[PDB]
Amino acid sequence: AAPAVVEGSSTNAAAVKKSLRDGGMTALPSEILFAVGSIPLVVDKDALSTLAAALVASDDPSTWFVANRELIRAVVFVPQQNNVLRATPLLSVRPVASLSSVHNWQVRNHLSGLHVVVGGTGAGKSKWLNAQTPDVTIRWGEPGETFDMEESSIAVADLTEMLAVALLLATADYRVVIDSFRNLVFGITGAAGPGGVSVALYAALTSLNNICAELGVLLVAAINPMSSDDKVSLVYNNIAASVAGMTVVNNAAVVSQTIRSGTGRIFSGEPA
Amino acid sequence: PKVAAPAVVEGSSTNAAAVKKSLRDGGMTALPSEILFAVGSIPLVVDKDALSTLAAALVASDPSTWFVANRELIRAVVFVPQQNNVLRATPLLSVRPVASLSSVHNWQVRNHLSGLHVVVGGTGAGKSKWLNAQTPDVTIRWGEPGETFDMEESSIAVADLTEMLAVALLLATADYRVVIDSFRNLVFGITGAAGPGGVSVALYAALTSLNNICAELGVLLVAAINPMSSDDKVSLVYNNIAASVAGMTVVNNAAVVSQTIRSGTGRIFSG
Amino acid sequence: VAAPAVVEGSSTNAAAVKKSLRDGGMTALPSEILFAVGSIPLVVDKDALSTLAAALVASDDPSTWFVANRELIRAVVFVPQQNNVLRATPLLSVRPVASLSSVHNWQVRNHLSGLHVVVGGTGAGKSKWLNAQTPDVTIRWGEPGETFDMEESSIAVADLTEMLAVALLLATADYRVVIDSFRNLVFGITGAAGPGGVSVALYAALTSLNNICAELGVLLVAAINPMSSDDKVSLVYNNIAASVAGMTVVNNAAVVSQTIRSGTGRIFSG
Amino acid sequence: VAAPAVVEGSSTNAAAVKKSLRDGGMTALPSEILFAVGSIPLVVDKDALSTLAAALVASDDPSTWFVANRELIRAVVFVPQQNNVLRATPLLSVRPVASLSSVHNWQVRNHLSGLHVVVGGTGAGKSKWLNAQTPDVTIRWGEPGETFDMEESSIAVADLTEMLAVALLLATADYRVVIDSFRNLVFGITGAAGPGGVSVALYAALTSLNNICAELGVLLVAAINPMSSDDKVSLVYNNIAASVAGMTVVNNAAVVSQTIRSGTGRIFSG
Amino acid sequence: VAAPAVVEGSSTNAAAVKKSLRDGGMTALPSEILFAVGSIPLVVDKDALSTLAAALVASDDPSTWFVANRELIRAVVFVPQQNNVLRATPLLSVRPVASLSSVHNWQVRNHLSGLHVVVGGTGAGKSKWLNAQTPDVTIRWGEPGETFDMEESSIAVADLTEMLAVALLLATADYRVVIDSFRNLVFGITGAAGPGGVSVALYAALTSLNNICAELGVLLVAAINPMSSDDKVSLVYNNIAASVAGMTVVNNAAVVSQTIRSGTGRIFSGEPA
Amino acid sequence: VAAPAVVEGSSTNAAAVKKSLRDGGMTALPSEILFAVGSIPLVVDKDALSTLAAALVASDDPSTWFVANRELIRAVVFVPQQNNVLRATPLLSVRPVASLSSVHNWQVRNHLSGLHVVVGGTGAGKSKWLNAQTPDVTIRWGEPGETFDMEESSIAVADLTEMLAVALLLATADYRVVIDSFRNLVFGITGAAGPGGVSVALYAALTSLNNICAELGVLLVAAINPMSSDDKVSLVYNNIAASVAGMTVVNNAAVVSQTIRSGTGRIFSGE
Repeated sequence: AAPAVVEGSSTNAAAVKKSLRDGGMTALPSEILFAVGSIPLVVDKDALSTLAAALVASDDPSTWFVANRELIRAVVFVPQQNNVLRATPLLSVRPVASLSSVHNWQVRNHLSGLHVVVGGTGAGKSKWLNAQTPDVTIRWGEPGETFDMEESSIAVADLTEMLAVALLLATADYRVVIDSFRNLVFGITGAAGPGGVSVALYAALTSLNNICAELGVLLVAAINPMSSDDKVSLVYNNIAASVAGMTVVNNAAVVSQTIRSGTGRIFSGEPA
Repeated sequence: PKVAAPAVVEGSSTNAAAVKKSLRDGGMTALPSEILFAVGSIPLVVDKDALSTLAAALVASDPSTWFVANRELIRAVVFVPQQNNVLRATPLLSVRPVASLSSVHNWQVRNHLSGLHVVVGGTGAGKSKWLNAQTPDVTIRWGEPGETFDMEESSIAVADLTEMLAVALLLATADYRVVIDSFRNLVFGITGAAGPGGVSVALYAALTSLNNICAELGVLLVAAINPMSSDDKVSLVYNNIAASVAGMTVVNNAAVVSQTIRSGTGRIFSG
Repeated sequence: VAAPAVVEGSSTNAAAVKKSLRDGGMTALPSEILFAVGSIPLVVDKDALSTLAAALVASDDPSTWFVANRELIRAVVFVPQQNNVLRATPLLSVRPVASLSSVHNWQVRNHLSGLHVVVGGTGAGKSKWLNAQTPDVTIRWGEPGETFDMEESSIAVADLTEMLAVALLLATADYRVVIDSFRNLVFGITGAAGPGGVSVALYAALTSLNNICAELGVLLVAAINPMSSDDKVSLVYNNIAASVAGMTVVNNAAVVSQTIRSGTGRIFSG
Repeated sequence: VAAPAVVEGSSTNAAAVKKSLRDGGMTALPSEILFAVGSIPLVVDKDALSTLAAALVASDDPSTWFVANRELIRAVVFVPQQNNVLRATPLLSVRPVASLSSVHNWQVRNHLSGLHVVVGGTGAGKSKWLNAQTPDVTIRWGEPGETFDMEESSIAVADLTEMLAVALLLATADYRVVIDSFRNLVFGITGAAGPGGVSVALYAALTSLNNICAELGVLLVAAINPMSSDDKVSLVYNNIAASVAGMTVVNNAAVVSQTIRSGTGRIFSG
Repeated sequence: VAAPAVVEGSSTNAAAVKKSLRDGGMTALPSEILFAVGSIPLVVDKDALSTLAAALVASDDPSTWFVANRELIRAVVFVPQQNNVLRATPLLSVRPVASLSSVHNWQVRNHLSGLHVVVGGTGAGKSKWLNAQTPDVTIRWGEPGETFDMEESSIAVADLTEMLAVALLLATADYRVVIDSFRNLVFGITGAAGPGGVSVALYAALTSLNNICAELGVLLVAAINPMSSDDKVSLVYNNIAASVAGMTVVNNAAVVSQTIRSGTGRIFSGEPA
Repeated sequence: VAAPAVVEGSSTNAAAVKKSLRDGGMTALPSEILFAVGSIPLVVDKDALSTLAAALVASDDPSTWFVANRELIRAVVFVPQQNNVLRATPLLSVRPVASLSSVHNWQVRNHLSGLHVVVGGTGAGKSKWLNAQTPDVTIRWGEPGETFDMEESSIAVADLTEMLAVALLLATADYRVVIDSFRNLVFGITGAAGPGGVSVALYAALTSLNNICAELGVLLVAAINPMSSDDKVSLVYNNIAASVAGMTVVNNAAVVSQTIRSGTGRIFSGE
């Protein structure tokens, strides 16, 4: 059954006993509750692995994908229990890493998690990403362009669809790039850190990173945190401290790169 | 034309029967014709069937007369869905980016993609004067003080965001070159955390959402905008605007300073 | 002419929502125009305005008429009391309108209908310059009482709705009316600031008031001190000029600059 | 004279809303004046004021009278408890008034009714200069206890309503009353800041208090330190002078400058 | 004497509103004083205070007295639970009072009743200077546990109401009581900042606490670090001095300056102005 | 040992308010201690802690024990679900306590019970220095996954209550436990900033956690980067030292300074 969209009562014992999917507080063994800013989210990891295996097994993955877009959307959802995060203050996602879940991205053994590609509007993030020959590009919160006509570009509307689609394809062993996390930068607000960027963005990036790590996948996402010019280095350090990997691009070329690999953390750099 | 009147009574988000209703009826269940989106924290719905039906009646009519007679019916084209907390299942909702070589437009270049083209500049930039020199078919007037220009039959006055967007989408669908003077109320009304230049970053997301709803509907809208950036960060704010829409023209002294367009044959840059 | 409802109207009851704006619902009558200043919803009723302006013309004594009809004029401009009344009209402005047949003799012979603002800092002499333009009536709002208030031609008001109703009634009755001042609009319409630290909601409020005057074919004149930071005065004054039918900058009770949208185009002086 | 309602009044029930402001509704009695200081709604009842001031005059012993009548003075100035009581009166100020028949002997023989504020930073000696003007009573509000509070002529008050009721009663009873001080108004009336980091709502509050005093034909004198940033003190003092009937700047317990709205026009010194 | 209501009282029900402040209503008994610190409403009950302070004076074991009577002590200072309880008293301060009949031997022989604050930055030596003044008891609030908590005459407290009730009981029982410290008041009383960077609500809170002490004829001593920016320390310290009966500025566990409102006038030293 | 209620408890119903904190009311049982971090109310139950710590001691395999008892440990530290539960305890801290009978061998032989924080900026090597102190278990919280998470001696946690319950259970079971890190406390405990732009509520939260550990006679060690502005690092570190039982400043995975509240007085690296 589809996740409930009716708001679940937080004062009724019968409502609260139901699963997160069904508007209650009780997580099923397949459900992982997490948060991005004040937004609660659930990923159904077991439904995710099953849908990805079905996609891989299908006669035509492109046809299967179109035919099952609603089932896929149900993999990541906002649980609708009222005040659902009330029992889990300062909710992050359990940090995990395995030498048995590494990925060929920039280095042969990148840990599972999130790799962000950072730079301003003239950085050439999309150009550099296209040159890394990904299998699919998830297009989110960006203006429509000729690139969207490609079969390998998948358009999504909200955060839950973006995550459901990207996690599905990454689980199915596609190299997934998300263009972009613009709406996360714009939407995840609150107290700013010494760089001028909301600290809830760093916590959100670690939450998304650790959901990818738990699911043994790698997601690559473009992001422009729009730091003030005097604090760019601090903001970029805070982003690197939140995720499995980070590439800074300028003129569609790598300025710096840092990755948490199966054999240790590495750092590279080349001034523009 | 038979179009429903969207509900204005607030719909309950805790009652299963209310939530099961369509977006036009105060619930959460989108009909095949309904597209839910957001501009800032404002939820909106465009109804594709009300749009195609009413655009056909507009084509068959005299826009000024038609819009006066059908003012009540156009509320069905773009409306705020009145379900309580309607965006709760769709956090950070944008509009799916789309483009087609079969939906291109003759504006500045022969093959401008569907979307939004913004004309940018400060108070003395001459945005209105440059726009009038591009000889549009209709100018929608929104959020600006009354001027002699408002007496013209080709100027249609609107009051809120939903009326502005419904009139614009209907005219563009009916093949009119429509210009909006202006998006001042979007600059003033879409608030939140500021990025560079002191401009709310939610404005850039708002522009992308409007751009992509136009792209989905295969139309091009043109709009004047003054983002009121601080003087030291104008170039950065204008770059952020260009990164949000199908096209942007920077005007000064009612002349083009620079122009950038997403066309069917790639990105075009001038100036 | 009846009093608008002050009981809050339910936004979840269909019978309450179907009612007119004056009756606590959402349905505008043909005579009602819903608009907003900041987060404050307002309605002007064109029929209450025309009917009561005729009663004011018949009295030929504004000072006495306004004291006696304090209750009735609430029908002309009021806050509609439907809960969340602006929910169907996001980013609500007022339709821009102008006509060569609704022009006014103020500074130029053919000033468009709308709002003319007189701008300057504390000590600029806005009141003194205004008095020298020999208006017929001065509406006194949000200013400390002074000897000027004893004059029969000074009409005191308390809130925004009374100020606007009195102003629109006097202007419709063909009086040259000046409002001293829009201090409370500067102080009360706040939110995200643009340059100078002035709330951009103030510019939207001035355009909304301007366009209601334009729709009603009247001209209102108001003194305003936006209290911009000293480094951004020129920018704030340009933003104010971009919001209304006309603007006069005063210093030492003399014109520094003036810009007007007239029936024959934009006029700039100084 | 009866106690105002303290139960919150429903804003959605017609029977509750029809009640007077003292009874938790929205309908002002002829004796009630609704006004606001910041977001705080207030009512002054003219009949409770005139009745109780006559009782105070008859006692000829303010210190004793105020202790015995503490409960009754709640009727003079109170917060009306109707829910969302200011909803029909956005940006509510108080009608500016002046009369040559209500002038006062304070610094000049014909000071208009209103509020006179005494300004100065720390160590200015606002209290020392004020005590040298030989007031009849000093109301003590929001200040730490001092040997001065032992004096029979010092009357301690706790909140804004008690301070205003005691002040209006004493002034109506023809006492020269000084308020030490408006510190809690500076601290409590918050919002968007103007120059100097001073909330512009403070200027509107001072004009509202000034105009209530002017309507009631009394003069109140109050010490205030708006705590402006050092670079903008002159601008903040200009904004205060523009908000009230009179203002004195003190240093070393001496007058540095003074400006008053008098029955014969504005008077300026230094 | 009994613990106050913790059930929230209705503000729309006439019967609930008619009840005393301790019983969840709005009607102050003659023994109740309503005041506020920031947005926190508080009530001190003079009868619970006088009754329990007399019991503390008579106690053969004061340390056990505080633990044994912890439930009754909630009656002395409490948050009244009427909904929107401050609605009829906007900008509520506490009536300023002073008496030559209620003076105290602290730094000077005739300190007025009120609050004396000891001010200084992190590492100023406020605790060390206070301990050198040989107080009878130290209330420990919002500070990390230290050897002091086991070795000296001290009483550990958890929240603002317990801190104030314990302080008022000890001072009424004629103890020289010091509070280490008011850091949770500095951290918790927020809002619009003064030209100093410090919330002006902190100054109003200090005057409210000062005047409750003055009304009850007691003197409380408290350490405070307002955490002013370095360029505005002098302004913040002046605003604090203008809010209370006395203030001592300490640096390197020594008096830098002191100002006190005494029964015979202001007594001060080391002042830069 | 039963699960605390997650249904929100009424604050206007006398029967609901009379219930224990675990059961959604306001009445603390003799075993319950109510405290707060920021606006977050918390309860530690001393009987759930001693009962489950005894079960953990008996298992002698923390990783396996924590997987099997994940539901039970919710009784040790939980958010009480009574509505407005902190309403009778404004500015709630935790009673400061110390005892010569509850000292710990950490850096010095007699460190008082409480919290010891390890501070340093990005690249300071806090985790590396901590690992070199050979702790028995490292709790991993609010940090990106790393090769270190593969170790059996690393236990991953998700929220503040799980982090504190796991830490208190391990310390009560006589494990030297280190927490990597308090990054989510730095991000999550917001409000008015003091010097360096650090929220002063962070200092109060560190004292509350310190004093809960002191009351329970345990020592917890945690890494923290308070992310002060560069000009006020020294002041922020002094404010942190003033809030807890001990603090170590690390740079290049080496001690630059250390201060500890010991059973025999304050110990400083300045000596």
